[PDB]
Amino acid sequence: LAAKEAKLRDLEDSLARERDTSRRLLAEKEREMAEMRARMQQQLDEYQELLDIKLALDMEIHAYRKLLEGEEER
Repeated sequence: LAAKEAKLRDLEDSLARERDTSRRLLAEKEREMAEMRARMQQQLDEYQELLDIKLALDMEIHAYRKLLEGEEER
């Protein structure tokens, strides 16, 4: 115990210097991950918007083409 009491205290030192910095890093990843899951929904709406817009321009294109089926026929 002449140097065996300054070996159990430096073993509880890096079990608090590691365990904590792991949790501060885990929380960084998990903060960034929720920010990632966030950008994933902004996009799955921004797209779903543009899609239901594209379905309207395809409906107009058929009506402009049906208007053409008569106004361009012999």
